Amino acid sequence: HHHHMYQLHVRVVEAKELPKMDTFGKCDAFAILQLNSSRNIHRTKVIEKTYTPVWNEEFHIPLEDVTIDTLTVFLKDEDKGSSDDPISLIKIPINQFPLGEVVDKWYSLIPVKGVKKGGQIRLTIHIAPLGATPFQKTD
Ligand SMILES: [Cl-]
Repeated sequence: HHHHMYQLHVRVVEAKELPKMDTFGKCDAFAILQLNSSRNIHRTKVIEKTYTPVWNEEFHIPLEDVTIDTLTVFLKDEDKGSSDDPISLIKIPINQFPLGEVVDKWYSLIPVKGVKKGGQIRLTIHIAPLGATPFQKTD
């Protein structure tokens, strides 16, 4: 009863404590968001030459099942002319967000093999029924 079509509203705010990924420069970071293993895959812009990138980008991702869905956040380094250079990732269970609540917090990204630190990323997440205003508490 009372079937709802939930959406994941996610603001990829900023990150800090990113690793130096090459001999020169600092980090040219962007985040990749993926729901489950689906083709709902989104990318932020690249912020060049900083360990403290600020994206402040919002994405609106339709959900399949709020009791089991997972958001994976991959942090990677741009490598022009070559493939993305992976930094770190985290898998976030959608079922841990109180429905309708706006949760702003920092997440500890797990560095991949060979990477000296993973960084921390700030996300504002709101799991909201369709029709509710994004990023405002839903009553
Ligand atoms: Cl798909």
